[PDB]
Amino acid sequence: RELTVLDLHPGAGKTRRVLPQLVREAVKKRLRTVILAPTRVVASETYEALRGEPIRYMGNEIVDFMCHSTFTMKLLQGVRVPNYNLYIMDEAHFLDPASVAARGYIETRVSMGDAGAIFMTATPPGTTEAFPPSNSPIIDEETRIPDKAWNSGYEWITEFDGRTVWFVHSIKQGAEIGTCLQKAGKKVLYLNRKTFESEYPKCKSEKWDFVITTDISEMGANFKADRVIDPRKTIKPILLDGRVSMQGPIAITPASAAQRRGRIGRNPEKLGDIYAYSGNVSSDNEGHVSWTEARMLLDNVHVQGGVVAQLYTPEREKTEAYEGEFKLKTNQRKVFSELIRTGDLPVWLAFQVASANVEYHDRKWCFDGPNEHLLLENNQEIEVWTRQGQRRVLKPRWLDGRITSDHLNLKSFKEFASGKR
Repeated sequence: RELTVLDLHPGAGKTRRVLPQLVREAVKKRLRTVILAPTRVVASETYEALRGEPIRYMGNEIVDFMCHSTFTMKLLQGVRVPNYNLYIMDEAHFLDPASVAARGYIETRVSMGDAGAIFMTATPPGTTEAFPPSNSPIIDEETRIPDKAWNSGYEWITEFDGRTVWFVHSIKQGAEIGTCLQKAGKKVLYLNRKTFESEYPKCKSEKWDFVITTDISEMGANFKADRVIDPRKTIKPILLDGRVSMQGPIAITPASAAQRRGRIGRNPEKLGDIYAYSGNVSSDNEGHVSWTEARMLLDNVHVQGGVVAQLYTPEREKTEAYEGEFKLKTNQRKVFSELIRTGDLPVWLAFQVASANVEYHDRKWCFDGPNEHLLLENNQEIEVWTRQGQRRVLKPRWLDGRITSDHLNLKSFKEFASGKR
């Protein structure tokens, strides 16, 4: 029947209260259901909250449970996914192309009449509120926030008795800020897409003063913190002139701001929680590669009894691609899939390689581009050594700035260019 959007503000208990109720009534109604979590960690949390329920986390059960990206990857690979009666997407505002594509596929199943769906998020796609409601009042304090280490000033930061979550725009900025705080005698934990599963439980088991986080904490983290610091900055990949550039620091979206702020004001009985922020929010993200990558995915997903899925309705404005534009042949699509799935390449990059008819195992495109595509890190070229042991610098045929945007991406691309995966 329905695509229901339920806008539960942060702390409303989507996962702990609402979702278990929804799963109970889906089981009672004998609805074949999937629950889509944005991340593995959220998935694990959600599984706990749903103990006692007949859930298959990816005897007999009618309710499945997996990540957004697992879901659309299965669709990309042509491995059969059930004709679900009910799709529940948690954190349905997530902007990763895999989530955006999943949204579009699901609205297509609902529109075809195969299923109902529920999209759960504090900040629904199309809505624009940066100061949503909270369990407890939040003090919004517009202020001056350092973008680098400081020798003096900003005493409001260090003269504070409680726990602060500080959102930075990169691992590198987080390193410079956290060390400055450690120098000032503060106990600090660092959270990024890598270090999360080791350092996140330490938010509980350990005493701390500051958590320095990337946008990884934007969904996926219950802190018992007293303050959030948010300069509202991100670095985003932009498509222009047949290449992807990292641009920033630039303003985050209202949805991200709301989620950052939403880390606090979640205990009804505790009043002094503070949101310390600067800068404005922006919806002008049409240049973001994400929207194109979502189409590259959706153009390569078969829908039984249908045609190419369009993006979720309020997100269709974000791209001008015609449908089927990024459609690949069978073998090319196979290469595209694995370049993303196993190679860990960004979607846009995986698309250029595959559509050029390069085989998965053939990594010469990583070295034989034009001189203008020489990759640099700390202002220097990157010497690699291939499987045969070859003196080659990184210089890809297609330039995606994400290769060198941080050390995790570069290490991963170096391994790929070497023929490791």
